[PDB]
Amino acid sequence: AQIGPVTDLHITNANISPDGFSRPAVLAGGTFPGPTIAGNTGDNFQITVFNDLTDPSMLTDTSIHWHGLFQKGTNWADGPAFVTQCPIITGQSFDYNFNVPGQAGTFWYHSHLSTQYCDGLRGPFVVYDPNDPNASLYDVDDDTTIITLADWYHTLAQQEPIGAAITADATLINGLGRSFTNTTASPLSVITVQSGKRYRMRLVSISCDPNYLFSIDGHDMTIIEVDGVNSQQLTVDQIQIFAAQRYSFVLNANQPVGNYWIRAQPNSGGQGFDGGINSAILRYEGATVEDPTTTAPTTFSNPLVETDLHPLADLGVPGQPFRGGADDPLVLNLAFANGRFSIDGVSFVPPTVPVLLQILSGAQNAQDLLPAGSVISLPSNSVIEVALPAGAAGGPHPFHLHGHNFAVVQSANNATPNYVNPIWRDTVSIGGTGDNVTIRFTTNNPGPWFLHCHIDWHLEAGFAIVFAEDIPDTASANPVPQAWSDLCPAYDQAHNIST
Ligand SMILES: *[C@@H]1O[C@H](CO)[C@@H](O[C@@H]2O[C@H](CO)[C@@H](O)[C@H](O)[C@H]2NC(C)=O)[C@H](O)[C@H]1NC(C)=O
Ligand SMILES: *[C@@H]1O[C@H](CO)[C@@H](O[C@@H]2O[C@H](CO)[C@@H](O)[C@H](O)[C@H]2NC(C)=O)[C@H](O)[C@H]1NC(C)=O
Ligand SMILES: [Cu+2]
Ligand SMILES: [Cu+2]
Ligand SMILES: [Cu+2]
Ligand SMILES: [Cu+2]
Ligand code: NA
Repeated sequence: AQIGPVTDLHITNANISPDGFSRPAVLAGGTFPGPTIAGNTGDNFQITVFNDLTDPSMLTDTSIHWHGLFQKGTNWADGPAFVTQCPIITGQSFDYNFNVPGQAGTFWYHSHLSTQYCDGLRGPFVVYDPNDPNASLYDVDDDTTIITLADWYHTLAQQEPIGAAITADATLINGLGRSFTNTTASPLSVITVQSGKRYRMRLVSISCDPNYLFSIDGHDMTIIEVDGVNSQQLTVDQIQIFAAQRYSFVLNANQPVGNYWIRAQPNSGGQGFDGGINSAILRYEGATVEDPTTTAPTTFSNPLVETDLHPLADLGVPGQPFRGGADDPLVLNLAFANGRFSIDGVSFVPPTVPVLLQILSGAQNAQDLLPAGSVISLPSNSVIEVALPAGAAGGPHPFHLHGHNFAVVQSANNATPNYVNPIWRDTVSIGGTGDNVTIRFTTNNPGPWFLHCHIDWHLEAGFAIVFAEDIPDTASANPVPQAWSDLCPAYDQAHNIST
């Protein structure tokens, strides 16, 4: 069952074996992935998170981010540790009480403390639209049509060297899959469809690192949503999905009744499908209960290309139709050396006092904010452009901005900008050497918003900055509850920190 929009959520440690190998984990709702949190557009969500963690090897503190939800007027509920809150300590709970006006689509939730989400705290978050403009394109849209793609590690995250190229041990599709080494024939996930019906498949990358080449043998996929943003229909036979991205696609169950492989090939770790790695099963009602015998093509003739996507609504692009044509045009210098990433020459290391609390206590320019050089102020009611030129090691880097979605004016692997009708989204691959992926948005949401690579190992190694949007209005726009004000005193007392 789905839970929400008002629900408790317990965070616990438990052993799990999603690929046949047992290890301890950090779980929401006792499962991997966690339960789907759901509601309708405009609803009040009140997710009371109970931190019941006791195993220090995966951290006993926690904090949860609601990925892609704008949090307008509720910056304190966004979740990134040391940006918008101190962590919740064990044996305590915290009500994330916010609203989702003007958003409907496919999201997710995850730990936003250190690399803790890798250890298991990740699940889907769906905001349905009772008047969805795409409703007539499918028959079925429910918990059975959500498809999660996850990387899974045998080594615990806090034992991964910082700045290292860290590689997974299994791909999990809906929580199940087979290990790349010592492969055992452990259970594969089954997605069941009825011949003749059309399904809204909600494809969610809950990855900590790899991107996946996703396809379904014999089937094609009609994209209708990108990171929460409704799209024009685009039919493809393969989707390359980067960490934290989401797509909805229509699956027409129009092939002969049978079993078909679902494939998710990561860019690192095990290559291919030997032993049923990187695989799940699409089963038609009435098919024999057996593994598929289908083949992938050698090459995919209609892969997703990001410039082919366009919004369903007339969203346009803010600003003027040329590079630098914005009120506040930025170019970030994105680099890596010696195990650490930097942005504009500064490697991100989380501050002792969360950025939001520094601002509520009176610090009101970005040079007064800690970490020094890691906070850039943005002016209010202004068009912002951010160029993100690639080349830093460990690519392709999927950059994500909190508090906002953005027009993708220039995409990976294509030097031509689009100032007319690009897709809007919240997480974007910045591509390869020489690319100049560029995003635009308007600043109508006061508060400190994290900008970072969503490969969690890279974030841990410093690949982040904070946009302090409209510092002067942050306090009036974001009144804080007493329970939020209590978090830093409790955390600092528990950890013997003076501040
Ligand atoms: C990416 O595009 C940005 C503009 O959005 C380029 O920025 C210019 O960089 C040069 C130096 O390289 C400066 O003289 C300008 O002030 C910058 N802003 C402009 C022209 O609007 C940046 O060079 C591009 N990077 C790559 C790798 O192509
Ligand atoms: C490279 O990106 C550009 C810009 O998004 C794409 O150019 C558009 O192509 C569409 C489809 O033919 C035309 O309707 C638009 O007028 C083009 N816009 C511009 C500004 O040129 C281009 O198709 C992409 N290249 C590839 C190989 O997909
Ligand atoms: Cu996220
Ligand atoms: Cu986010
Ligand atoms: Cu990265
Ligand atoms: Cu983040
Ligand atoms: Na415009």
